[PDB]
Amino acid sequence: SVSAAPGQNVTISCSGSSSNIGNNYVSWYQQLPGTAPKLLIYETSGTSATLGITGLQTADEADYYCGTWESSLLAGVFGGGTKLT
Amino acid sequence: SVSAAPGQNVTISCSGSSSNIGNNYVSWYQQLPGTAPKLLIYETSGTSATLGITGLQTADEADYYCGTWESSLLAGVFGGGTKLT
Amino acid sequence: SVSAAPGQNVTISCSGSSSNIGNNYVSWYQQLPGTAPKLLIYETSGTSATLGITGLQTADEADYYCGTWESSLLAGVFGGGTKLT
Amino acid sequence: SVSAAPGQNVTISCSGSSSNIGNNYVSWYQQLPGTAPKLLIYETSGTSATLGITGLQTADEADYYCGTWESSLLAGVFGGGTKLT
Amino acid sequence: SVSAAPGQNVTISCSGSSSNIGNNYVSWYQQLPGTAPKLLIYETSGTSATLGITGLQTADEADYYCGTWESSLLAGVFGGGTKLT
Amino acid sequence: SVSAAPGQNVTISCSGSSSNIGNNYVSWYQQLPGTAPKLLIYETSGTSATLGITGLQTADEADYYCGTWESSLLAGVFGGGTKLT
Amino acid sequence: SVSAAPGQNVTISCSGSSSNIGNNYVSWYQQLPGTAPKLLIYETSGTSATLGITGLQTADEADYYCGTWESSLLAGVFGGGTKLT
Repeated sequence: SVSAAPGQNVTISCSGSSSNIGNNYVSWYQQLPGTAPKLLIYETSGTSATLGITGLQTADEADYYCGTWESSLLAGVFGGGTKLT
Repeated sequence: SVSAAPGQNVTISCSGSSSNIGNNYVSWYQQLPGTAPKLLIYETSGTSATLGITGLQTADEADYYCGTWESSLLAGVFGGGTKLT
Repeated sequence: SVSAAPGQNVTISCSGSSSNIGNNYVSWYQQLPGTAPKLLIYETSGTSATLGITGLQTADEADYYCGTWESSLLAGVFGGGTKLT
Repeated sequence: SVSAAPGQNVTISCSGSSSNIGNNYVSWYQQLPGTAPKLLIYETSGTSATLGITGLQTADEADYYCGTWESSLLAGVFGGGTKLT
Repeated sequence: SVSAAPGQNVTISCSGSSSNIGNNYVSWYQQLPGTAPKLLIYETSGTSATLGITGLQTADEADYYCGTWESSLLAGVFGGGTKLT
Repeated sequence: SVSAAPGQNVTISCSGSSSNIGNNYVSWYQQLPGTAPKLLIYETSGTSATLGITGLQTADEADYYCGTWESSLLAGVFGGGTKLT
Repeated sequence: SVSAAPGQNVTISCSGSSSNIGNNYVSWYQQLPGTAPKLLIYETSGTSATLGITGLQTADEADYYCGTWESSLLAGVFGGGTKLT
C-alpha cells in the first residue's frame, strides 16, 4: 500500500520560463515519470539602429525585466543616399 | 491500495511562459507520465530605426516587463534619397 | 508499504529558466524517474548599431533583469551612402 | 516498509537556470532516479557596434542582471560609404 | 525497514546555473540514483566594436551580474569605406 | 533496519555553477549512488575591438560578477578601408 | 541496524563551480557511492583588441569576480586598410 500526502506552497515571482514545479507522481509502479529534458540540436548597404530588448531570428526563451526602463532617445539616424548642406 | 491527498497553494506573478506547475499524476500503474521536454532543432539601402521590445523573424517565447517604461523619443530619422539645405 | 508526507515551501523570485523544483516521485517500483538532462549538440556594407539585451540567431535561454535600466541615447548613426557638408 | 517525511524550505532568488532542487524520490525499488546530466557535444565590409548583453548564434543559458544598468550612449557610428566635409 | 526524515532549508541567491540541490532518494533498493555528470566533448574587412556581456557561437552557461553596471559610451566607430575631411 | 534523520541548512550566495549540494541517498542496498563526474574530451582583414565578459565559440560554464562594473568607453575604432584627412 | 543523524550547516559564498558538498549516503550495503571524478582527455591580417574576462574556444569552468571592476577605456583601435593624414 502506497500512501502520499504532499503539500507544496509554491510562489513564483518574476520568473518567466519556469518549468516543472510542484508535481507529484504517486503510483504502485511507474516507468520514466517526469521526463522533461532540454535538448538543443544546433547545426550550421543599410544603416540600422536598434534600442531595447530585441530578437531577430532566434528560437530563444522569454526576455523580460521586473522594474523600470528609463527614457531612451535614438536621436539621429541619417543613413542611405542622405545629403545635408 | 494507492492513496493521495495533495494540496498545492500556487501563486504565479509576472511569470509569462511558466509551464507544468502543480500537476498530480495518481494511479496504480503509470508509463512516462509528465513528459514535457523542451527540444530545439535549429538548422541553418534602407535606413531603419527601432525602439522597444522587438521580434523580427523569431520563434522565441513571451517578452514582457512588470513595472514602468518611461518616455522615449526616436526624434529624427532622415534616410533614403533625403536632401536638406 | 511505502509512506511519504512531503512538504515543500518553494519561493522562486527573479529566476527565469528554473526547472524541476519540488517534485515528488512516490511509488512501490520506479524506473528512471525524474529524467531531465540538458543535452546540447552544437555542430558547425552595412553600418549597424545596437543597444540593449539582444539575440540574433541563438537557441539560448531567458535574458532578463530585475531592477532599473537607465536612459540610453544611441545619438548619431550616419552610415551607407551618406554625405554631409 | 519504507517511510519518508521530507520537508524542504527552498528559496531561489535571482538565479536563472537553476535545476533539480528539492526533489524527493521515495520507493521500495528504484533504478536510475534523478538522471539529469548536462552533456555538451561541440563539433567544429560592415561597421558594427554593439552595447549590452548580446547573443549572436549561441545555444547558451539565461543571461541577466539583478540590479541597475546605468545610462549608455553609443554616440557616433559613421561607417560604410560615408562622406563628411 | 528504512526510515528517513530529511529537512533541508535551502537558500540560493544570485547563483544562475546551480543544479542538484536538496534531493532525497529514499528506497529499500536503488541502482545509480542521482546520476548527473557534466560531460563535454569538444572536437575541432569589417570593423567591429562590442561592449558588455557577449556570446557569439558558444554552448556555454548563464552569464550575469548581481549589482550595478555603470554608464558605458562606445563613442566613435568610423570603419569600412568611410571618408572624413 | 536503516534510519536516517538528515538536516541540511544550505546557503549558496553568488555561486553560479554549483552542483550536488545537500543530497541524501538513504536505502537498504545501493549501487553507484551520486554518480556525477565532470569528464572533458577535448580533441583538436578585420579590425575588432571587444570589452567586457565575452565567449566566442566555447562550451565553458557561467561567467558573472557580484558587485559593480564601472563606466567603460571603447572610444575610437577606425578600421577597414577608412580614410581621414 | 544502521543509524545516522547528519547535520550540515553549509555556506557557499562567491564560489562558482563548487561540487559535491554536504551529501549523505546511508545504507546497509553500498558499492561505489559518491563517484564523481574529474577526468580531462586533451588530445592535439586582422588587428584585434580585447579587454575583460574572455574565453574563445575553451571547455573551461565558471570565470567571475566578487567585487568591483573599474573604468576601462580601449581608446584607439586603428587597423586593416586604415589611412590617416
